[PDB]
Amino acid sequence: MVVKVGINGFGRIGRIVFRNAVEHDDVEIVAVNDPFIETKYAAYMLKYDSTHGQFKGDIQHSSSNNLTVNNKTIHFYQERDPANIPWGKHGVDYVVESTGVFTTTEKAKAHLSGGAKKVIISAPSADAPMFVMGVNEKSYRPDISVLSNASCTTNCLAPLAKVIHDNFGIAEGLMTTIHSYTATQKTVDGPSHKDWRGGRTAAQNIIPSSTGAAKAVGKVIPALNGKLTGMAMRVPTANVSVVDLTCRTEKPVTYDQIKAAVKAASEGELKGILGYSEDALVSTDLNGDPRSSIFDASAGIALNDRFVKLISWYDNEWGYSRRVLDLIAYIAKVDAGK
Amino acid sequence: MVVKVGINGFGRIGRIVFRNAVEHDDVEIVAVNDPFIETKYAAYMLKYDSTHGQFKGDIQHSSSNNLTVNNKTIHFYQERDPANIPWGKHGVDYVVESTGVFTTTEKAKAHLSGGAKKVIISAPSADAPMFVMGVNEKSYRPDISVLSNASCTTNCLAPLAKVIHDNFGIAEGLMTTIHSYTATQKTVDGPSHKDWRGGRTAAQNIIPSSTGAAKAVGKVIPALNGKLTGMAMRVPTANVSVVDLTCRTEKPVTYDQIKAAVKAASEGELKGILGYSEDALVSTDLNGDPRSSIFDASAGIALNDRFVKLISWYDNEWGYSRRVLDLIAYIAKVDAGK
Amino acid sequence: MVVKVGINGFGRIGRIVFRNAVEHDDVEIVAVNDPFIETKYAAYMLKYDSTHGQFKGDIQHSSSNNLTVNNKTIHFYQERDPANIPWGKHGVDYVVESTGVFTTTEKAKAHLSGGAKKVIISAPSADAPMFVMGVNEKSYRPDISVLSNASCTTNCLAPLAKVIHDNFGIAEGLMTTIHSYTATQKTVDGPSHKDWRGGRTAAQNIIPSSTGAAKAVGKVIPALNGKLTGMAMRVPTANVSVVDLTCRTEKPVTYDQIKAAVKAASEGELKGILGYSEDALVSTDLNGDPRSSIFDASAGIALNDRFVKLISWYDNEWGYSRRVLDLIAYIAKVDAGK
Amino acid sequence: MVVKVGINGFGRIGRIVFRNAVEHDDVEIVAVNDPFIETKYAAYMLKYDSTHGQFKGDIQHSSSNNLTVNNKTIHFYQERDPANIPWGKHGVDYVVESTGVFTTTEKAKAHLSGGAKKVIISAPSADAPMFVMGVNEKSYRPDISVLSNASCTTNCLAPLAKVIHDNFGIAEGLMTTIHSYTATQKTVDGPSHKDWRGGRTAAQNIIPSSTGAAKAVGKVIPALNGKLTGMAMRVPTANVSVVDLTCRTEKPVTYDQIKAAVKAASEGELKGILGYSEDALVSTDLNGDPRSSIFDASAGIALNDRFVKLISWYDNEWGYSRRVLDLIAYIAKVDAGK
Ligand SMILES: NC(=O)c1ccc[n+]([C@@H]2O[C@H](COP(=O)([O-])OP(=O)(O)OC[C@H]3O[C@@H](n4cnc5c(N)ncnc54)[C@H](O)[C@@H]3O)[C@@H](O)[C@H]2O)c1
Ligand SMILES: NC(=O)c1ccc[n+]([C@@H]2O[C@H](COP(=O)([O-])OP(=O)(O)OC[C@H]3O[C@@H](n4cnc5c(N)ncnc54)[C@H](O)[C@@H]3O)[C@@H](O)[C@H]2O)c1
Ligand SMILES: NC(=O)c1ccc[n+]([C@@H]2O[C@H](COP(=O)([O-])OP(=O)(O)OC[C@H]3O[C@@H](n4cnc5c(N)ncnc54)[C@H](O)[C@@H]3O)[C@@H](O)[C@H]2O)c1
Ligand SMILES: NC(=O)c1ccc[n+]([C@@H]2O[C@H](COP(=O)([O-])OP(=O)(O)OC[C@H]3O[C@@H](n4cnc5c(N)ncnc54)[C@H](O)[C@@H]3O)[C@@H](O)[C@H]2O)c1
Ligand SMILES: O=C(O)[C@H](O)[C@@H](O)[C@@H](O)[C@H](O)CO
Ligand SMILES: O=C(O)[C@H](O)[C@@H](O)[C@@H](O)[C@H](O)CO
Ligand SMILES: O=C(O)[C@H](O)[C@@H](O)[C@@H](O)[C@H](O)CO
Ligand SMILES: O=C(O)[C@H](O)[C@@H](O)[C@@H](O)[C@H](O)CO
Repeated sequence: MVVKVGINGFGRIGRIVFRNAVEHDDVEIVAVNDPFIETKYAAYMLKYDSTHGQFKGDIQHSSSNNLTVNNKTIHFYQERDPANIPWGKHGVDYVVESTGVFTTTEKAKAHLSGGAKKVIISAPSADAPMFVMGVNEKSYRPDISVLSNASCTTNCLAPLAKVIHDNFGIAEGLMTTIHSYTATQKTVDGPSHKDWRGGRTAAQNIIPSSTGAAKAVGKVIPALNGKLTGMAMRVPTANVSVVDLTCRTEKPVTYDQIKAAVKAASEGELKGILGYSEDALVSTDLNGDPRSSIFDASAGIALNDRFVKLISWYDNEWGYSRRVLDLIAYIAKVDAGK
Repeated sequence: MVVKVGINGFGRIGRIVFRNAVEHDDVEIVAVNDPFIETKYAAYMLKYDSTHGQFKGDIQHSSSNNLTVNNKTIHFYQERDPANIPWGKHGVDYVVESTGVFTTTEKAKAHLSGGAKKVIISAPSADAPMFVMGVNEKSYRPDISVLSNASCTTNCLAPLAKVIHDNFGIAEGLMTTIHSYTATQKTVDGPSHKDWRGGRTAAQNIIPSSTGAAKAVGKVIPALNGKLTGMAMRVPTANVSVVDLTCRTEKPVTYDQIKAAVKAASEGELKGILGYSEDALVSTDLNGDPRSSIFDASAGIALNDRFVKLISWYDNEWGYSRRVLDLIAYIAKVDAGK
Repeated sequence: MVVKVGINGFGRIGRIVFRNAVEHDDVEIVAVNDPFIETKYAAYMLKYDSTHGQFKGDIQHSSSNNLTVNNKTIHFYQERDPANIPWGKHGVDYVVESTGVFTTTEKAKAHLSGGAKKVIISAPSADAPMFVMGVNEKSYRPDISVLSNASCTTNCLAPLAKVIHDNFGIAEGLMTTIHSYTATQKTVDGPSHKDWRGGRTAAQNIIPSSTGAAKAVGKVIPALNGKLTGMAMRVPTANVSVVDLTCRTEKPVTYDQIKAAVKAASEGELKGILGYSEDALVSTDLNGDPRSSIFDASAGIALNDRFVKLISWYDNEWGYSRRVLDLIAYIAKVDAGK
Repeated sequence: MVVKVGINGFGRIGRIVFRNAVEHDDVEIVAVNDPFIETKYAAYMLKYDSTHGQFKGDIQHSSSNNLTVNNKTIHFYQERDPANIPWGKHGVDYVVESTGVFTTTEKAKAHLSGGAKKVIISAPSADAPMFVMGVNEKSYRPDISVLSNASCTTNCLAPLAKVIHDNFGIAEGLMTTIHSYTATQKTVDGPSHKDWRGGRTAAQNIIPSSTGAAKAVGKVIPALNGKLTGMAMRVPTANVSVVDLTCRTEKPVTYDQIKAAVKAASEGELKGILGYSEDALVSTDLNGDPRSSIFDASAGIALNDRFVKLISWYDNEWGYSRRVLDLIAYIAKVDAGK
């Protein structure tokens, strides 16, 4: 029950994974690596958060490169190469790979040479198996050393798509995610040679963007392979995003049957993963929501019994970070006594 | 060729209609009414615009309630009741009804008692006939005294829907407009009892909202009646919006055939109404664009030869205001020698 | 110890006063009046807040115009005229006047005819006596029926000015408040004939504005009468503001002596009113801060031992609302057994 | 009269210098270097600007690394080391150093080894002489090879300070610049270990920041050495900033005398550098303004005849870029026949 975890990349996801982990007893963070964030600086970035407010616990700078958070010691490193991080020195079993620059199996596996046993990439991967809690975590096997928790958008769309497909079938679906800007964007028009639109002033523009999240649902849900795709629109909010899923079902279904199916799943097998609301929600109301997907019943609309537009919110930082921790706890039980 | 026009409601639409009218010779603005905007105040609101920059022409405060703009005199009024506006005193033939509070035929017809001959409501109407330039203006008849130019969103969606339906048929379509906030929204959480979400902080929220624009296309294009609906997402930008149209076609069509059809229309019968671009556009690039609908070829995506997502921009202020003036000029020729 | 309070104007201040009152046992809210907010709508505006997050307690719609919040019944009214509010029917002793349209003694006194005993205007007043907790509340006398809690800015500047003047003397001071936009501003360029700049797009502009807050300090601190003035700059944030006080002292003083004096007061007589920080704060870090004034030691700067620039934050909604409740509790003890 | 100019760093300043240079005949841009911006990408970043709108001229991609802008060929390079840029190959005499990473004389002088004769650093320098057009350009001597155009803020404050000091004397002054965010800031809370506050979410925060601009005025105006300092507040606007100068004069002066002195200079020796307005301006009204400093007469305020707060706007991108070109043209005439 003592799951020792390390974090590589103390950014938005790394710090919010950290914040949720230290406020609970299911997982212990023992080590953090980030070459661009010194230990005293890390304490400040943890204490003060523009999006999620001040850290509630207690923080102390104990030694040169240690922090004491809630009477627990955490060692910090500044290694640019993951192979140089001594995870095994402190008994790190599971590493959260949240840098954004080690998303392939060949790069992420460098944590294993440092003593780590499992690596969980906090992003989609070109070749590592992807998992979405509540959709396909039971397909995990203990022989898998490098895994992916997919993207925030996939974690929003896949639980919803599972409910719709299981109950009424998805013949075809097209998705738009209206998505808050992120750390990859620019404050003013700047270089983004791999994504020209993505370099434009983040808080002044609606910015079309590509995403693999809808195609990735066809990997976590194989029966939907080739039946979903979509795109993204980056808009001037700093956090919280929303999925807009236009799909044609296989069976006739009313919008009230869709609502009831989602509400049923939200209270049953997908409790804590898929939420259901009928309130007049706006994006700030979902800031800090721990679910992966919050279905907005009153925002969607149906054209007919076969063609519907479904709206589901997600805090792209908070919900996804909790899934990382949920995934770590799940595979920790499988690797031991399941 | 001397079309004398009056404007009721010197707001976003009223001032941008005014700005585009006085910078051309097709239409003469002679009178303006707004009880909440005095004449000296009107000069300042015309000169300085947070969205479209400074007025390029010359402005003078000639008398108590007159302005001289580009050597032309414009009289201003402060009447809360449209029937008390003496349009006929200065020969006003066509009135732009841009207050937002006289959108019914029974209310808008009050301008006729003041000497006006035709009223053009700058919004959808519950009962006045709606027109979209490039789609159904030829259905106008000179016996129509009160008419509507529909909404900005309908003026974006209808020209695009006409091209798609004429070439490949629209079996069904679902639309989302990612829309800049407007004057009906609130700076901070405030009362909006007719639209609870619409009262929430405008520049901090993604705000789902209802819209009749997609159903209204079925009125301007009768063959599409009942085949389109949708919703809106208000986001923290001050101007420029974008339509996201997910539709199933009647005939197999590739995305390249869709691009070519739109580009063809943009250079032919819909020139100046429907635009076509392949550039890496973001919303600020369309600020000041005179078209009603700018198709973004590289932002859309197709799932298959029958299911596509189409993206089209519109400056919800500038393009719509030019259509009002285009509509006035068109019906002025019909009412005289067509 | 049972202070029965009513609220007129269920807006930003009215709802945040309400939220802080019901979460404590010093004051009981029993009645609320707002003609533009129905009872079921009031529950939604209380539950969801774009700035301060979701309401933590429990909310129920008990009858036609009653809410049950934390097992306490609150009656709601929709009266445009304060004299028509039956405060005395439910034993309302103190009324929070937070509409913004009854700031004079002659208008605010209308609550007295409805059964209320004291009225506290949540804004500056042209003639009602103004009070700032920690500065001059001891000058209150039980014969005063209509009083003002001044403005948020005055509540930030006055406690700081008191410390500086008491320790080193203020010979002269000039203040700028960089202030979040508020409900009086517009989402896009709109009519504001009493303040032309104030009508311009709120979240796209730095907007100079007038303020009486610095002169008002000379009323709450009479020795500073005529020695302070200033102005405001409205900027695109939805909450939290900061005072920038440039002053010449009467005695030579180093910046470290200023820091120590403020820190001393923050731990002594001004505890809970004036805060002190040396951290690298930005505006969101002060969201929800209960103090009236949080001195930012590392942000200020001194030119010499007589000329200094002092920086102090304030949550213009949260801190001010707590002062209203603090003021009610103080005068309730004076009106009874002091 | 043929001044051949090169640009190092095709960013905000580099592109806006370029845009203003190619639209005039005083200066010819012949070469550009930026390793992170390819030639085809450079054309797109030039054509579309989120802040200053679309480029008005004509752009063509002529060869592999050439652009044709207004029938003029411009060669582009991708060299990380300035010494590897072959400026002399195309006759580049003057180089605009606008990368932000070569601000010292020892680093900026690397352009000289590539064939360049003069280097103009588009920022303050630790050791290169700084110049402000209209204040001290006549102190330039032809033996100076590496020079600085100071910062945008210094270019706003120095012309104003010169007028005040020349007419009434500045005994002491404290400055705050309310400044738009820039490319050095972050879209969301990110690493900024040299400036902790500067890493926080740019468009959601008021962010205190240090600046040397006020002390730098004491270098361009030696008589003011040690009499001015100040700080900055970064706020959520993408462009346009404003200086707030609180100063004590040496002689009694009314605010009307200050207005008249500034207006006089704006029409005389500082024409085109210092502007004067009495209109109800907000920040967007100054977007694209070519002046270095636009005095806002109605926004400032005086406490007494010796203590005043002065407000002056500046487009931190557009005005500063024009000064770079003005400085190049000035020293080009001095280096030849003055
Ligand atoms: N932000 C979101 O909403 C979100 C949601 C889901 C997944 N993700 C994914 O999580 C990853 C991180 O995203 P983010 O928003 O937290 O980014 P971020 O930029 O906020 O954080 C990345 C962190 O990595 C650190 N880092 C950089 N190079 C490093 C190295 N060589 N070794 C160690 N640390 C290094 C940086 O200093 C920074 O602290 C990306 O793959 C992203 O796509 C992001
Ligand atoms: N803003 C857009 O993007 C947009 C686009 C298309 C259509 N429209 C429609 O145009 C109308 C106006 O929209 P807007 O954004 O310009 O609104 P706005 O609030 O900016 O302007 C409305 C104007 O009407 C004036 N007014 C109010 N009552 C009046 C009265 N009794 N008599 C005369 N004038 C009066 C107001 O003072 C204000 O100047 C609405 O119907 C709106 O839906 C708006
Ligand atoms: N917002 C701030 O930061 C702040 C800080 C300190 C003081 N204040 C002062 O508090 C007052 C309210 O400010 P706010 O920001 O809460 O405004 P707001 O517009 O958010 O709220 C005002 C409320 O008054 C209600 N109201 C209007 N007319 C009414 C009437 N006749 N009877 C009853 N209720 C009525 C409105 O429906 C609304 O709910 C103003 O005087 C303001 O200057 C505001
Ligand atoms: N932005 C303003 O308002 C402003 C005003 C006045 C002065 N300045 C100064 O101008 C400089 C640039 O500021 P900016 O806002 O344009 O920054 P920016 O980040 O927008 O542009 C900097 C450019 O430099 C390029 N670059 C980086 N390394 C390079 C290298 N080794 N060789 C060549 N090019 C390289 C980058 O790719 C980028 O295009 C800074 O010194 C800044 O302080 C900025
Ligand atoms: O799946 C992915 O790649 C991401 O989650 C993606 O959907 C978002 O980060 C963004 O909106 C795409 O630009
Ligand atoms: O057609 C309409 O009603 C409007 O144009 C509408 O689409 C927009 O104004 C908004 O996005 C809907 O809330
Ligand atoms: O004292 C006052 O009048 C206000 O508090 C005032 O300072 C602010 O509301 C605003 O910044 C001024 O426009
Ligand atoms: O002079 C300087 O250093 C800069 O111009 C400076 O004033 C601004 O860039 C910013 O507001 C300071 O953080």
